[PDB]
Amino acid sequence: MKEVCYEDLGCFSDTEPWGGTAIRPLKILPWSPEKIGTRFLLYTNENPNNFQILLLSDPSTIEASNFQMDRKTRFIIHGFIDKGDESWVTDMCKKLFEVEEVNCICVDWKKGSQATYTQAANNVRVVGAQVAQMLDILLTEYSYPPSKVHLIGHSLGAHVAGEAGSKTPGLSRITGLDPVEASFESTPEEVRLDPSDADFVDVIHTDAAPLIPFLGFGTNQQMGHLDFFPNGGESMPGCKKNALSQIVDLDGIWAGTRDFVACNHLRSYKYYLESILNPDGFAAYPCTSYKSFESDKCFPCPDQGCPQMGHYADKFAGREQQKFFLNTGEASNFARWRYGVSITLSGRTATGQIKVALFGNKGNTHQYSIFRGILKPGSTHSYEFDAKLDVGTIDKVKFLWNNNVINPTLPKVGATKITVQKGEEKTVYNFCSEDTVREDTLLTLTPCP
Ligand SMILES: [Ca+2]
Ligand SMILES: [Ca+2]
Ligand SMILES: [Ca+2]
Ligand code: NA
Ligand code: NA
Ligand code: NA
Repeated sequence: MKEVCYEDLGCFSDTEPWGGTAIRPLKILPWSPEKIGTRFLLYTNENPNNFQILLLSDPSTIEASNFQMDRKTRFIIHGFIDKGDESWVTDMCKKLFEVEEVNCICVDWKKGSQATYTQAANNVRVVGAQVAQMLDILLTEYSYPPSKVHLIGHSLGAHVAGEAGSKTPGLSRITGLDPVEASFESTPEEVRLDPSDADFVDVIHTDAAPLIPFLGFGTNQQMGHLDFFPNGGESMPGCKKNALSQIVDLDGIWAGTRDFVACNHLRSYKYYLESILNPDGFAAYPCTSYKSFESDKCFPCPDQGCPQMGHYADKFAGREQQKFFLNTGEASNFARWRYGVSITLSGRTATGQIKVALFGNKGNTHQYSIFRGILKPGSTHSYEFDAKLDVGTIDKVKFLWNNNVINPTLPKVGATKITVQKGEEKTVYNFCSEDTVREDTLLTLTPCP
């Protein structure tokens, strides 16, 4: 039925798949560039704290700025912004300056996102068009190719990045940080982020439960070459859950007039932030499901290795669409390292919990529980746990068993053998002992002869 056209951006109609569909019933036209007020704010290593404005209307502003033609460029695009953390975008720039020389462009479209939800969702079309226009200006006027460019889009910004990429042949990367479900999940490739929008698309899922009734803002749909579901993708450690409701006031939530626990939705960028300075902190394991992963079915890493979730995901060698699982901490440091162990019991039959700690040249882990029940000699129990550090080369391990019941005859349990497997290392470590220990007492095992 209807169409609106904007200088240099083309036309936008309120037709399917944009409007009048089951997923997007309302026929909506995007707001004008003038009403959206998109700004391109450049930060560089040399101007890390204060921005330089880049203008679509005046391409020579690029030349005037400290934009470097021999550095890579990352655009960082917001979506939902929580009242108490407006500066994550510029925090991300500063984190990148710690590891690399880069042009950091923060795309501010707040006025465009300050709408009803469904208006904001359509306004994505124009903002994406604008980012694409910037990439064309760089290519044509500055001979600066989109192969040097990475779009990082959070929330609604993920689909803005998607739109930019679809109009930009040769764009090297998009990261979608918890792309939103509402008005995008299950829509055609045109409408949303999808793997064709760049050469490499990686997506982090952190609030992926259905919007109704669970209030998960993110999507569970695979939208990248690599889709990561830390902690299962739906509920993050350290984050409070939203209350279940058959009524969702999207307009209210998006406006900030109605209560919403944004934690899960925000974690996607928090994990990304941390990954920049922890290039091995977020190894992720290919698996069919989180349940399978937690059942110790998807460990260790395949022959070609595990991808890192986050900044170093583009380093990953063995790439159709692949689903990856991992666990993170509940707070900073979020980084974790997964280990798998098998303990072969010795001594006498008892009842309790068996724990192990790993000791290496880089440090040692806390004690992790492996099994709790009847402890019979000769039996093997195996388990996988996510520890807070890479211990390096493991020199020794400590075993302990405990229960919470009085055992009058003071039984002793040991381990004849403990095998340890690190996620990313091919070598298994074997530790041995002839000894047994009293309850709640550390037995040290050294390498097997
Ligand atoms: Ca797309
Ligand atoms: Ca005890
Ligand atoms: Ca006891
Ligand atoms: Na310059
Ligand atoms: Na273009
Ligand atoms: Na959802």
